Amino acid sequence: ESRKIMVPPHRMTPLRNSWTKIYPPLVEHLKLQVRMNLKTKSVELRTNPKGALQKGADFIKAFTLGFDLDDSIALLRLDDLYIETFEVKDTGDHLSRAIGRIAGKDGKTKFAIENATRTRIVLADSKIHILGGFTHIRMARESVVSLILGSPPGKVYGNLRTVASRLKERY
RNA sequence: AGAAUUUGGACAAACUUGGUCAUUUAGAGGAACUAAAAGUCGUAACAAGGUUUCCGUAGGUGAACCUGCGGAA
Repeated sequence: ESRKIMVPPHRMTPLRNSWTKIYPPLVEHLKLQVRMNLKTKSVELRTNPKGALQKGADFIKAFTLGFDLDDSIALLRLDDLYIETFEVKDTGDHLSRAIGRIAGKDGKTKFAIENATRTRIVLADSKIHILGGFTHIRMARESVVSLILGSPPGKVYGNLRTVASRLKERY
């Protein structure tokens, strides 16, 4: 029993140079066997005779999606971690500057929402992936959807301050 | 044609006297009518929203990396 994760040709060279830190938790912590098909540009994970294949698939799928090495190791460990993918889909007007509104100047809005909601976000052209806990993904996604659908920067930043406080608060 | 000197010469700018004028007194009365300002400390208020990871190309190049431009997720 096996899984195949297709590595796109824009995350291929980081996979090869950081490959030597990717396969050791895949081959001794997880006890899988791992091959990298250079023909199909894919990663194959097979099970030996001696429920972790989905964990390894999510590990390399996070790296495939665009999350860094330590972020992917954080997904491989830390059972309470999830990752949500969505396109914008809500062109000059709407597509070419809603993503500029998520980013901001030097990505400071994305950095602010990452630190406020304790997720971390990779923003493609229009493909947003979010790695966090369940409630953390909920709040980061609500704020990202907010500032692609139109909200004032004061409103989204006040909501970010408030969500940081209430997510870290007991009671 | 045409110099002086000159027969008849009119026009005549500007200067002078004041105005028929407009304007100022030495400066001083009369004697109405209108106006008259007492309140620590108050700001920077003032404003837009292209990040990550590759790929090509031009330049700066230890051909590494950076920057600009063009694409991909």
